[PDB]
Parts: sequence; C-alpha cells; structure tokens
Amino acid sequence: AEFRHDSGYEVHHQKLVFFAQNVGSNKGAIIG
Amino acid sequence: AEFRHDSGYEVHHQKLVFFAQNVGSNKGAIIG
Amino acid sequence: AEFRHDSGYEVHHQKLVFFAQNVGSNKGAIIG
Amino acid sequence: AEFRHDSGYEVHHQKLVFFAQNVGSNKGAIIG
Amino acid sequence: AEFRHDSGYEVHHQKLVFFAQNVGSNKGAIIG
Repeated sequence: AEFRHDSGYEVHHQKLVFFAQNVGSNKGAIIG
Repeated sequence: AEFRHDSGYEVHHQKLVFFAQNVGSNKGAIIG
Repeated sequence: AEFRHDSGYEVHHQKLVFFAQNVGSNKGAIIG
Repeated sequence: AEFRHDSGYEVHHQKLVFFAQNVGSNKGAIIG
Repeated sequence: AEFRHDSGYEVHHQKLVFFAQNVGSNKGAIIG
C-alpha cells in the first residue's frame, strides 16, 4: 500500500479544542 | 493498492472539539 | 506501507487550545 | 513503514494555548 | 520505521502560551 500526495495546502483556525492530539495538520505516525 | 491525490486544498474552522485525534487535516498513519 | 508527500504548505492560527499535543503541525511520531 | 516528506513549509501563530506539548511544529518523537 | 524530512522551513510567532513543552519547533525526543 502507498499514499502519494502532491503540493497540499492547508489553513487552520481551530478554536476551543480540548483533549485533542495533533490538532491542526498531521502527516506523521500517531498512536493512541 | 495506491492512493494518489494532487494539489489538495483545505480550510478548517473546527469549534468545541473534545477527545479528538488529528482534528483538522490528516495525511499520515494514525492507529487507535 | 509508505507515505510520500511533496512541497506541503501550512498556516496555523489556533486559539484557545487546552490539553493538546502537537497542536499546529505534526510530522513525527507521537505516542499517547 | 516509512514517511517521506520533502521541502515542507509552515507558519505558526498560535494564541492562548494551555497545557500543550510541542505546540507549533513537531517532527520528532513525543511520548505521553 | 523511518521518518525522512528534507530542507524544512518554519516561522513561529506564538503568543500567550502557558504550561507548554517545546513550544515552537521540536525535532527531538520528548517524554511526558
């Protein structure tokens, strides 16, 4: 399996976030 | 299997998010 | 498995974030 | 598994962040 | 597992950050 993405764009304006993980942008491994 | 995506665009304005993971944009591996 | 991303762009303006991990941009390993 | 990223760009303007870890940009290992 | 990143760029302007760890840019190991 492979996941190929090119030239992504992102804008983030999160408000009032609690108990979150990687809130915003995530591109790496995250384990709960 | 393969997943090919080109020139994605995203805007995020999440509010009042609790106990979330990778809230916003996610492109990497996440394991629960 | 592989995850290939090229020339990503990101802008972050999070406000009022509590108890978060890697709030903003994340590209490395995070373990809960 | 592998995670390959090239020429990333990031701008961070977080405000009012409490009890956060690696707030901003993260690319290394973080353990809770 | 491996995490390969090349020629990253980052600009940080965090304001009003409390009880944070590695606020700004992080690329090393952090343990809670």
